[PDB]
Amino acid sequence: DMISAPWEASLTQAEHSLIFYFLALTGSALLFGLARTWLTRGEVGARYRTAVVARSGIMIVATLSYVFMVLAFTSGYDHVGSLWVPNSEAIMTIAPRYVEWSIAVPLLSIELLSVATLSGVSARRTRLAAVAGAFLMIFTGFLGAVVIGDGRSVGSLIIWGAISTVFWIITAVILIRAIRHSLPQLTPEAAALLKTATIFLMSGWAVYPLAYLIQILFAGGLWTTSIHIILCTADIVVKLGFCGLIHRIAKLRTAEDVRAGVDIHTEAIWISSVKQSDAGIP
Amino acid sequence: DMISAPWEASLTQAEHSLIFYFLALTGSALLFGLARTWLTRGEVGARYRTAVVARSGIMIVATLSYVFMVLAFTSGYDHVGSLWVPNSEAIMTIAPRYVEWSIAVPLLSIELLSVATLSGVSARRTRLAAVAGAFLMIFTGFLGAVVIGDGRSVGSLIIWGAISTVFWIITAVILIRAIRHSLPQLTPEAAALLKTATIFLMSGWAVYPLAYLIQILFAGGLWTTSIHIILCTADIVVKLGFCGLIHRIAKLRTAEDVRAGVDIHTEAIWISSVKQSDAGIP
Amino acid sequence: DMISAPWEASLTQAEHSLIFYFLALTGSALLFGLARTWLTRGEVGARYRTAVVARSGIMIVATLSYVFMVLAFTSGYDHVGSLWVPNSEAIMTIAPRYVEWSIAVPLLSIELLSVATLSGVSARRTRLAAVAGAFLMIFTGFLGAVVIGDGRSVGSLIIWGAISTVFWIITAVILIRAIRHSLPQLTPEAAALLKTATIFLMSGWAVYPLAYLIQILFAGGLWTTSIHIILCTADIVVKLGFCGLIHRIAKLRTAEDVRAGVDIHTEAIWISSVKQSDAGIP
Amino acid sequence: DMISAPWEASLTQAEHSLIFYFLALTGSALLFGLARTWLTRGEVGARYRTAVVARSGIMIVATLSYVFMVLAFTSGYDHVGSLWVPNSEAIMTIAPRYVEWSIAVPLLSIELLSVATLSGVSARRTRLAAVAGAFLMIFTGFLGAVVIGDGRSVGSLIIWGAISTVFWIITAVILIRAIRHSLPQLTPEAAALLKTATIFLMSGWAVYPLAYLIQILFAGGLWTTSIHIILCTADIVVKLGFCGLIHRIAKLRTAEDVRAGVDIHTEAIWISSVKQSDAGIP
Amino acid sequence: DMISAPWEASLTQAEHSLIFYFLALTGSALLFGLARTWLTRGEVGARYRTAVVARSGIMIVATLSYVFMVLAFTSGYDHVGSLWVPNSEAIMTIAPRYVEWSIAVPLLSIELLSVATLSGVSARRTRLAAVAGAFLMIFTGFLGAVVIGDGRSVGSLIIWGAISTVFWIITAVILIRAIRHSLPQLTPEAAALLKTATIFLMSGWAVYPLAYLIQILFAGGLWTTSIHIILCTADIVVKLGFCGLIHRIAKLRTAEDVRAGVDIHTEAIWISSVKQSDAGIP
Ligand SMILES: *C/C=C(C)/C=C/C=C(C)/C=C/C1=C(C)CCCC1(C)C
Ligand SMILES: *C/C=C(C)/C=C/C=C(C)/C=C/C1=C(C)CCCC1(C)C
Ligand SMILES: *C/C=C(C)/C=C/C=C(C)/C=C/C1=C(C)CCCC1(C)C
Ligand SMILES: *C/C=C(C)/C=C/C=C(C)/C=C/C1=C(C)CCCC1(C)C
Ligand SMILES: *C/C=C(C)/C=C/C=C(C)/C=C/C1=C(C)CCCC1(C)C
Ligand SMILES: CCCCCCCCCCCCCCCCCCCC
Ligand SMILES: CCCCCCCCCCCCCCCCCCCC
Ligand SMILES: CCCCCCCCCCCCCCCCCCCC
Ligand SMILES: CCCCCCCCCCCCCCCCCCCC
Ligand SMILES: CCCCCCCCCCCCCCCCCCCC
Repeated sequence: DMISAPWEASLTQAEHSLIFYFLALTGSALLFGLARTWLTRGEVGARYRTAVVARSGIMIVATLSYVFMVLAFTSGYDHVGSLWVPNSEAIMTIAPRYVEWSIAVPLLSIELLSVATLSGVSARRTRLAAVAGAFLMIFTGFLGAVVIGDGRSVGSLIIWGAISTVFWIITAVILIRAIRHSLPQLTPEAAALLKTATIFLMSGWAVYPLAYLIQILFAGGLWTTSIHIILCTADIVVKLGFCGLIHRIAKLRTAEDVRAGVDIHTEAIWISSVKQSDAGIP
Repeated sequence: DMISAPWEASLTQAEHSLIFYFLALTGSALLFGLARTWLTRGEVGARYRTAVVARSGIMIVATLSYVFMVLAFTSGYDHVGSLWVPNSEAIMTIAPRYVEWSIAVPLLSIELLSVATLSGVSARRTRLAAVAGAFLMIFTGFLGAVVIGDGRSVGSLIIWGAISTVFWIITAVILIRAIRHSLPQLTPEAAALLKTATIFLMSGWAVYPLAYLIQILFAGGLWTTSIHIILCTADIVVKLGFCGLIHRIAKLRTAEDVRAGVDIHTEAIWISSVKQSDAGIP
Repeated sequence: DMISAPWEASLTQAEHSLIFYFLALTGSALLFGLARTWLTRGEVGARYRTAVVARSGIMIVATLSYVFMVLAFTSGYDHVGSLWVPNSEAIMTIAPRYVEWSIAVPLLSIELLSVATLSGVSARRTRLAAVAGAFLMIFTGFLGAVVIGDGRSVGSLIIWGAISTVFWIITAVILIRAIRHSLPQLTPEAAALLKTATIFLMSGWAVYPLAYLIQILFAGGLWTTSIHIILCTADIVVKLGFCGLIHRIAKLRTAEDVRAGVDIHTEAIWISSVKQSDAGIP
Repeated sequence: DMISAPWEASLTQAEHSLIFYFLALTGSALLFGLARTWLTRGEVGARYRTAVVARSGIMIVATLSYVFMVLAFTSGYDHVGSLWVPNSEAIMTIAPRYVEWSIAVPLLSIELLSVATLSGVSARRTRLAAVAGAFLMIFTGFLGAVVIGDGRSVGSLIIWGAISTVFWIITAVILIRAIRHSLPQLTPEAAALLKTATIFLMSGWAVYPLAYLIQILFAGGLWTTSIHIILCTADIVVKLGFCGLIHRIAKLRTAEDVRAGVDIHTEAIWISSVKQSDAGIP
Repeated sequence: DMISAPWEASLTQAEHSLIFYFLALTGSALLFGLARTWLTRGEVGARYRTAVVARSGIMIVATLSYVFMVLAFTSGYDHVGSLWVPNSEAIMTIAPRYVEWSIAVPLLSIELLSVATLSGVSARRTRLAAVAGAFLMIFTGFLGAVVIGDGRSVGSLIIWGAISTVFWIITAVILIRAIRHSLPQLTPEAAALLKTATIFLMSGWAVYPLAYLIQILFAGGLWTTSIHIILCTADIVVKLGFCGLIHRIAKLRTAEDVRAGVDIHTEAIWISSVKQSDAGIP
């Protein structure tokens, strides 16, 4: 069974217009997200600076991917009638997403565990197992979706989606176990937010496999547009939504540390115009 | 009734020259606005850092859009006589504006509410209703103006302008209610400036729908030029004018907090060579 | 009377080489000027931070314009014999200058008034009158030089130069009145430097109208080269020379404020390896 | 004996896809690595700031090389059937690696010796011998692999690989001697990590010569793909793995200095959510 | 007597490969040098901040020039057989160097005088004479080498080299006199380093005129390659070697000032893992 790849469909001008929009909306939102990360980096204590580093990495790699894609889009389709017709650079409108996810899904795992209560070498061994399962999941997906079969083979897609799903269940179990172990050792206020943030990240991961099933089941400029919109939208919701959630946890944990004397922070911490902690001096 | 889209008009060299000017004037002004935002970010306390983050995002997304547009303009028209003739990349001189507004109008709502006296989860639920109504207004506009009909249909434009207008009235009501609730809980000096800043943002929003009515009613290189100039000018006035207004409120609220002992600020605050507050140490 | 526009002259290879040099020399010098602005931004107190912001804006807009121009130059002329022959993008070697001046001449006015002793219904009202007269002068010049007539009409150039000159006399009067009112309220040392800096900015503004009279009076690759060199040279002298002068005034005014207890500064201020003020703590 | 150069092989679309992936994965990972370096630069004391400077240089030069390569890849192969066929810009997909290594292998030597206990002019003379042996090793490799013979000659490759190997043994001896001399003068905790970091850097250097032996022994799109993947993977593991290891040593040495009174640090140092040292004031 | 210009010669693939390498090696090294400058800018006191500003300017202008050149190189030669054949953009592989030197040689003069013991107006008048003699030397060189005969005339080259040499002797005398006057007023340790740094800068200036004599005396792809390699190598040695030397002097002078109470520095100064001065508070 051969399917057409998502980049092998001619777009109606509406579709072509919608895909440029969402691609550029995403790059823009993630460049705002990068600026926000840099501007708010001093709200978090050095105990939790990994949260900022992961988030910065998520936003830079994603911005780059979406920039490349938007430029690839300009160069990858040619108007030949009422339709936009894909050329050889149209695969570059879809494939960079797997590059972005290959860095970013690992980095999201790291960000979540940044604000969890795992310490030392135990915190560095869960962190490796998660970065491995997460990269493997994306890379086995890229294999089905792009490499083996050319994205045109149903058996490839199903075998490499099924392998990717096993790495998903593994990463997810590793992460959920680590949050379940942390929540008792956190404060009630932090524990509630971390539980929510885990549900949000784990749920957002579900959306992505849906764009893979479309590629398996349906082809057309409709389905190419659907794919782009689903994935753009998910990237925005996850890489802007989840990354404020973890910043608020890191702020709150920093503040709790300031109140306990565990550390000092140079600025007051505000979360929603409520002061959490005062400025102090070394 | 079919209209020609704004990007489907040949430009006289005067028009072509005027459009490059205004497009480049806007990108330049917004890149200055970005530098100003970064340079003055320490004048505001951490309670009000969202104002800076929103403003930074407004300036980065807008600078990008205007850069893309200026380069699209170079590539989207070809001199064939005394006229510049639109090619397939001429829609890229008009469409990126809807991408910019899709981030920026939401971010302006956030910036205004940043310096208002709404706190906690109530401040995070007005903030979502406003970001929703604001994005929806732009996206329903992009649909009429670019996507459905190809920007060539009067019925599309009227239906999607009318939907966009409802989202406008909603966002505006949400925001005005929130400012009306805040002003009593602010100092007389801050309340006066926030009232002014609300009138300025709400009024500047009115200008934009006028460029949509032109596209409905009039076509030619005259009207394409008018559109570009109106929108460029509005972007400059709003994204440079309004964004100094909110920075002055945030400064003044920071200073009032410094005088009340609510927080400390590392530098003195000056507003117009009058000192508002002194430097202090944690 | 029709003249050839400056971008409508074929260049001898010497001229082509000289114009690339000066264009690239200017972009380079202004990128150094931008780095210097950022590196020295903490030498000035927050009372005088507008000086830094204006200067930063002058250097960013100018660097961009000169970059665009240098790339436009590479793509705007084609070697066809011993001569370089202008194409349709050769106007892009001359027109971006009016975009740069449109931001930068307003910003220079702001920078000069930054270190002057005005406030309230002038600090912000003289600043608007000056930004208006300054932008108007450039925009009326762009009209004669580029837009109306295509830069090929003597009557256009003379009418729009004459209008531009009235906006020049107005801006200049506004600025000179404001400096004359300030000098008595400054210290003898600051007053002397501000007088010098006013003479330098006002004098450098004179040079620019000379490139406009050349375009009126003379055409050839000689005169195109003369124009580029005069304007490049003026940009370097004014945007690097004047912008150190205002930084030294802001430093000295900061230091005087530190000695008077009007404010504190975190670092010592040195002007020419002579210490003006010591470091202090909030 | 003539071999085909690695850039002289037509790629199957799978191979073409795999090479874009790994090239873009590497550029992305190194741009994250650059952001991490900048964000964490204040965790290390000024005694050890060379570690940060070297690392920053490693990440910037590498990011540039991989960017250039990814763009060269887009422009250096053309789809002519089921195969991607190399042009004259395909050598630009392989040759920039030798530019990156020419800066980065010297910089890695400097980074390792940054956290070792060599001081003064003895520390500046081992540092030069290492930078020399390291640059020479890459440059003699570039000669065999690219310059002399065109990368198509076995005798060239073997003579210049053999010379490169001698510079490898020399650099390695210099570095290992310097670490062996340092470990007794370090704390047990730092000494253990530096021993590990030396083994990791020295071992990662071994991988690179394997891509050279492939070019000698095997040609095809298989072997071109193998080369890219091996080298991309090694770059990621070494330039992200090793550069966290040296940062942790610098942190720990900074902390030990803080506890001994040798210096003060403005922030607390955390290594794996365990506090090493407290914040202090001059 | 007509010579071929350096950009006229067809390159063998070895030469073409060697020139790309060295051009890219230089851009890379200077971009590392820029990052190092920014990272180490706080090691120097505000009395000596000009050293950092000059150095930053040297690294930015040079990085830009070398980037432009590397891209011009990709576009300025076309493979037509076993040879790479120059087009009209090949002069852009050689001419940007004169732009870089025009900023950078003036800036090097400023950097050397930054750490010398000249103060006030006397320091500002030697600084102008040096910036003039230095710019004039490069500009008179660009005239012989590029502009007057197209770089194809021996009489031009000899007359403009001879003029350039007089500006060299003048600048050098000005600078050496100023160092000779400073050394008695410096500490023995600083005086020794400044003497060395003067010899290093003055000696590195000698190398550059050798690439000019080659252009006069010899033409071929051999001699074009020689030119590029000599100049790249000199740029690396001078703009990375000399710029660490002046930073070490500025550090040491800062430290001496800290020990004398002349100023305070927020961080300890280390030079080669030996502490020069402690951190202090305003
Ligand atoms: C910000 C980016 C995120 C969180 C992307 C996540 C992507 C996934 C969780 C993808 C999962 C996949 C499967 C488990 C099925 C096969 C294909 C994949 C790679 C889309
Ligand atoms: C800085 C950008 C701003 C504030 C842009 C604002 C744009 C609008 C308020 C647009 C409104 C529209 C309507 C209500 C009618 C339909 C078309 C729109 C999208 C232009
Ligand atoms: C850094 C840029 C500067 C200070 C440029 C200044 C430009 C002017 C003062 C131009 C003046 C003009 C006239 C008064 C005559 C008509 C033409 C103009 C625009 C060149
Ligand atoms: C981050 C980059 C690294 C550490 C690259 C290292 C590269 C080498 C150690 C290469 C060694 C080579 C030989 C000794 C054999 C000849 C060819 C070389 C240059 C690949
Ligand atoms: C970092 C760049 C440096 C220090 C370049 C220096 C260049 C010179 C000292 C060039 C001198 C020349 C002469 C005196 C002879 C004529 C040609 C020149 C411009 C190469
Ligand atoms: C801190 C973590 C940041 C994200 C790192 C992402 C992981 C990168 C992994 C590199 C590649 C792994 C090796 C894959 C080799 C595949 C060979 C078979 C291809 C058919
Ligand atoms: C801090 C808040 C930042 C706000 C950024 C601006 C808003 C982000 C863009 C939201 C994207 C939503 C996408 C909706 C999908 C619609 C699909 C319809 C298909 C016809
Ligand atoms: C403090 C910030 C200073 C920024 C300086 C730049 C100001 C730009 C002002 C733009 C105003 C545009 C006016 C539009 C008029 C359109 C008329 C067209 C007639 C053909
Ligand atoms: C601070 C560490 C910097 C690391 C990068 C080191 C770069 C050194 C470059 C030196 C270049 C030497 C070239 C000599 C001439 C080569 C002759 C080639 C003949 C075929
Ligand atoms: C702080 C120093 C930075 C470097 C200064 C570089 C710029 C120096 C001035 C450039 C302009 C000189 C004017 C020369 C005009 C020549 C006209 C005749 C051409 C044939």
